[PDB]
Amino acid sequence: MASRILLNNGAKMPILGLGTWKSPPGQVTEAVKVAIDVGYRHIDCAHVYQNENEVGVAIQEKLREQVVKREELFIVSKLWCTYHEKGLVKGACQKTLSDLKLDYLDLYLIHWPTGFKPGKEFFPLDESGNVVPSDTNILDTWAAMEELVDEGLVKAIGISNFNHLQVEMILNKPGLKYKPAVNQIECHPYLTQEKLIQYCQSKGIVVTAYSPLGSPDRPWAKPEDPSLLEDPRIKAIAAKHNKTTAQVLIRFPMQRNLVVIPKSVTPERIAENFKVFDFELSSQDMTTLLSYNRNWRVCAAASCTSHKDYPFHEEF
Ligand SMILES: NC(=O)c1ccc[n+]([C@@H]2O[C@H](COP(=O)([O-])OP(=O)(O)OC[C@H]3O[C@@H](n4cnc5c(N)ncnc54)[C@H](OP(=O)(O)O)[C@@H]3O)[C@@H](O)[C@H]2O)c1
Ligand SMILES: O=C(O)COc1cc(F)ccc1C(=O)NCc1cccc(C(=O)O)c1
Repeated sequence: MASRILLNNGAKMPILGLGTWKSPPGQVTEAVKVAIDVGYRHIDCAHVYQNENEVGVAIQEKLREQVVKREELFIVSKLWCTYHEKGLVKGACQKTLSDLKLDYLDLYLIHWPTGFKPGKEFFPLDESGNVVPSDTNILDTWAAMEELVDEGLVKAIGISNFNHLQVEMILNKPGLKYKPAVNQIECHPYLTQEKLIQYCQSKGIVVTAYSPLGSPDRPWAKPEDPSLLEDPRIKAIAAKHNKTTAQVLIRFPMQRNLVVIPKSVTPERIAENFKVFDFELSSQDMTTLLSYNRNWRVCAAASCTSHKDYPFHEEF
């Protein structure tokens, strides 16, 4: 397994990256430093995660130490929902660049297709708890993303949490200048995403799998919820390969030609999770893992279920 996948902008993207959602600000600097020391070259970030300054401290210190050159890193961030307006996209990108202490991003994603009213709140609500939408459509937001490429702020642009009809809308955009390079979506054995993955791959869009371990630290987890890391069937595949359950869960998307971004702040697990380039799952293992699909989706917001661009009413 090669370590990088070729994107439709001509750049190569490391297939394994470090996730940073929920990584506490007092722990994420050391997590990213350790990650870079043990071989990670791709970090997944977002303004909404509220920890980009601290991620940036780690990146800048490893660049200063000459542990890694900037060209060897692949740094990803995402445009939050309250910045979908034409006049706000550049400043949102610039704030992320400032915080990460970078002069460009390797990839910048529209975080969700649902735009919200701009303001200080990340989820502006009406009095009944519905999110307050923006009227800016995804195509105009895409044009604003294209400008960032042409201004040198980002090397590649993409999307996240877009359903196949929303991907198609961009691909069919009048005057489209740059195709999305990536669609970053939730993907794991309980939400295997075959239909959306095949659609994106057929169009040359690389898929990144988020929450590959099932996001057991998500704030809305319940004690009774399904658990990938504790599923005895997955544990059995791991034992047969002399690997951990997490290592199987990371290798699985890699063998589907996906990028994968497991999150950890635990130094031992950060190192463990990278040790996935020296074993193979068989075709039978892969099909068996795919068979565990239950359409169990962990990442969505109830406040958004009436937004016109809510992505998960469609089958895929
Ligand atoms: N685009 C989007 O809308 C979106 C949405 C969700 C996620 N994402 C991205 O995807 C990343 C990954 O998803 P996620 O954070 O939801 O969850 P995840 O990576 O599926 O799971 C993270 C959890 O697994 C634990 N863990 C990690 N390695 C482990 C191991 N070897 N053994 C046991 N437990 C282990 C972590 O614990 P410790 O940290 O305590 O070690 C943490 O509690 C995010 O951080 C974010 O960068 C993007
Ligand atoms: O979004 C991620 O990357 C990880 O989840 C979060 C992270 C945060 F820091 C703060 C909130 C979330 C969150 O609620 N996401 C779900 C979400 C967000 C926006 C729109 C929709 C929708 O359903 O339209 C769904």
